[PDB]
Amino acid sequence: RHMLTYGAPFNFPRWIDEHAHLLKPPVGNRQVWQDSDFIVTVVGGPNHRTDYHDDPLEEFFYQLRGNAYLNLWVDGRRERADLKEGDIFLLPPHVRHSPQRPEAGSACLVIERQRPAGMLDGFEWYCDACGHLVHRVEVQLKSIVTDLPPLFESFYASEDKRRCPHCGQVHPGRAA
Amino acid sequence: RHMLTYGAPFNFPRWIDEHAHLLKPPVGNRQVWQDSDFIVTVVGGPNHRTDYHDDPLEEFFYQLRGNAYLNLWVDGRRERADLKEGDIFLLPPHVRHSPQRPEAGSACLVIERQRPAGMLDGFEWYCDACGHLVHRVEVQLKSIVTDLPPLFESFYASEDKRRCPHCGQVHPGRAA
Ligand SMILES: N=C1C(C(=O)O)=CC=CO[C@H]1O
Ligand SMILES: N=C1C(C(=O)O)=CC=CO[C@H]1O
Ligand SMILES: [Fe+2]
Ligand SMILES: [Fe+2]
Ligand SMILES: [Fe+3]
Ligand SMILES: [Fe+3]
Ligand SMILES: [O-]
Ligand SMILES: [O-]
Repeated sequence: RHMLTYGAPFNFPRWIDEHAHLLKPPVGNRQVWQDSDFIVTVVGGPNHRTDYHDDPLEEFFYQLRGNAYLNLWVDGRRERADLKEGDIFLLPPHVRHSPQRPEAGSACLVIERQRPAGMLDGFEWYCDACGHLVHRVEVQLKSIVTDLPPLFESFYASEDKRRCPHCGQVHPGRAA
Repeated sequence: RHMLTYGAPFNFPRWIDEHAHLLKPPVGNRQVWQDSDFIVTVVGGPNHRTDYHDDPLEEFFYQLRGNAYLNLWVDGRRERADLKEGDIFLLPPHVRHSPQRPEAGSACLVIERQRPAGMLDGFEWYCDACGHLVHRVEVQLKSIVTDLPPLFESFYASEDKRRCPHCGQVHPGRAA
C-alpha cells in the first residue's frame, strides 16, 4: 500500500513563522516530520554550546534566515565555517562540529539521516588550554530532543568528566 | 583525517543564478556535490515527463522558485501533489511519482540518498486508457544524468515496450 505517510506539501516560510516560539530558547529547534528516515529539523537561536558533534553520517545545512557558524576541527586545528544567510553546506561524516547560533529569529534547515543500530554518535568536549579531548560520550541516537540533554547535563554536573587528562584544567561546562 | 571534502558553505541563490543555463532544457537539473551520500540536486524547467519513479528511499523537495507538481499513484489512484513556490514535502519510499515542471526559471531543491548495492530504482509507465502498468525497468542507480536517458530512450523507441498488456493501447512515449 502507498500513501503519503508524511502528509501533503506545505509552505515552509509560514511553518517557520508559526513555530518561531519553539525556535528560540529553551527548545531552539523543531523536527519537521516524525518517524522518517530523513531527519529534517529547523534550528533557531540564540544558542551557543560547547560540545562538538561527531556524526557518523553527513549533515546538510541551509541557513534560511540570519547567520550562524560552525566551530570545527579540520586537519587537527580549530576552524570556523560561517553559515551566512542563504548559505548551503554539506558536512562530511565524523567532522567534529559545534554549531553556534547567536541570532534570534534565525532559522537553519538541517537534514540528517536516521542512524542504523550500531552506528553511534559522539559528543566531545576539548580543553580550551591545551586542545586535548576532555570527554567523549557515544550514544545510539534516536531523538535529539530527548537523548542529548541528560548527556550534556551529566558533563556540566561532573568536575571529573570536565577535567582535562593532559593539563588538568577543568572545562567550564556550559558557558564557554 | 578530517577535511571539508565538499568544500566551504556558499550562497545558494547565487549558485542557482549562475547555473540557470543548465536549469532549463535540455539538461534541466544539476547535482550540487559529487561523491556524497546525500544526492543534492536543483531541478529547473520547463520539463514534462511520462515516467513514474519508484525510489526505494525517501525524497525531500523544497520548491524554492516557481511552481511544479508531482503526478502520483497513492492508494491505487492517480493523484496530484502541488509543489507551490515555498513548499516543502517528504515523499515516502516507493510512492510512484512523475515530476512535472512547466515553468521556466523554476528551481526545486531535491535531496535523496545514494542507494546501496542491491537496492534498485524503478521507472514505470502506465496506460492512459486503462491504468495498467505498461513497462517497468529496474536499475542500480549511480548517476541520474547518465543512467536514465538511455532507459527512457529505449522505451520511446520500442512499440513493444509501449504496448499495454491489458488493453493493447500503445503508450505515446515522450509527449503525454
Ligand atoms: N547540526 C545540528 C544542530 C545545529 O544547530 O546545527 C541542532 C540539531 C539538528 O541536528 C544537529 O546535528
Ligand atoms: N525528483 C527528482 C526530479 C524532479 O524533477 O523532481 C529530477 C532529478 C532529481 O531527483 C529525482 O528523483
Ligand atoms: Fe588541557
Ligand atoms: Fe491499457
Ligand atoms: Fe550534527
Ligand atoms: Fe524520484
Ligand atoms: O550538530
Ligand atoms: O523523481
